[PDB]
Amino acid sequence: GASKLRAVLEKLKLSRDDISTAAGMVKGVVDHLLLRLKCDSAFRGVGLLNTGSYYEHVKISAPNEFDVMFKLEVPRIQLEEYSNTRAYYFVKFKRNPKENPLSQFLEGEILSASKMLSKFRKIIKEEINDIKDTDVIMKRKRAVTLLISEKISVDITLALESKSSWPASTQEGLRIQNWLSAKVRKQLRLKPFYLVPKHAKEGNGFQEETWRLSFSHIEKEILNNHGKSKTCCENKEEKCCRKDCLKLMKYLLEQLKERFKDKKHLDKFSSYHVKTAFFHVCTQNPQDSQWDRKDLGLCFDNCVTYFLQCLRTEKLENYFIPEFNLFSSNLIDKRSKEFLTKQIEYERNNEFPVFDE
Ligand SMILES: Oc1c2ccccc2nc2nnnn12
Ligand SMILES: [Zn+2]
Repeated sequence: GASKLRAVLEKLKLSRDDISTAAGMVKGVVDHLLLRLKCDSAFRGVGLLNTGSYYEHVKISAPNEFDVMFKLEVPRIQLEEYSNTRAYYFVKFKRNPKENPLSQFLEGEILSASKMLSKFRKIIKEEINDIKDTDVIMKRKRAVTLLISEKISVDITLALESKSSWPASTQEGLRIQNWLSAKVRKQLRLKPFYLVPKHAKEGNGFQEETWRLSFSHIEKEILNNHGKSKTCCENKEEKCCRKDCLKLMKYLLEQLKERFKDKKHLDKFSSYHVKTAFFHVCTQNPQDSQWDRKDLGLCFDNCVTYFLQCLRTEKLENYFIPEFNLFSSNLIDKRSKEFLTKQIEYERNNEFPVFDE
């Protein structure tokens, strides 16, 4: 069980130093763009958001690829749920003096996301040309992705920060009461929420004016504070395998994606799908005793088992938005699910050969 798994884990951990050697060139580009971005009136309150695999300590087989996020607060905003999606909204303002920096981006009462990102990419594109230390290139649209020294890639995302209360669609979400207590849940919900630009699927087109809720910052917190016990993983007697199981789940999918990249079945699947399923497993298994380090094998099998159940039943609720099904028949087709299902079941039945691969 754990024998082959922890062996894999040991291998992945060895990619520590290499992920930091390049971060120097990254930290340079990011800091440069932030200065020039603050120059523009609209992107004044722009700032780094310390949420991601970099800060969460969970990055696997993607050392060259980096992911950053730029948050921009929006003091007074009104949100409009789009087509009862429960996860996508419009950005309508409610300020007393209608003179906010985003004025130029408005397309009526609604805030244009397509135009918002246009200026964002526009500034970034113009900024990279300046620096002459390391050759930086902006990748074609297909939101901004940079290529540093032809070896390193950075995915820059723009998020709106609303320190207001979380939308009523999240009310029944984040079921961590029995796991992390109700006191913590109330605390976390007091934290702000973020909005990332993502169009919605429609018959003959997309909706390029919608934003999706983002709670990545909460996810980071929850992962670096995973135990029911406050001293979880702080002593030999209380060491668990929560973080290990997530890392393994992630790596498994990435491998299957890397293996079948040519066909493009798993192209729609993402690490978030795996992270979501994991959080649901944590809720199901609230006790630290259920995540004993000596039970890595058995614990990991549960995750795999649950993830498979989500694929078969085509049901995977957003951990914060219960009515949002990441695995909806419309979002992902049954065939693509049956394929990933088939592959994963094979791996489990053959002591996961995809790991040494
Ligand atoms: O990053 C994400 C999300 C982030 C926040 C909320 C829902 C999401 N749903 C997603 N499906 N694929 N990626 N992905
Ligand atoms: Zn722990």
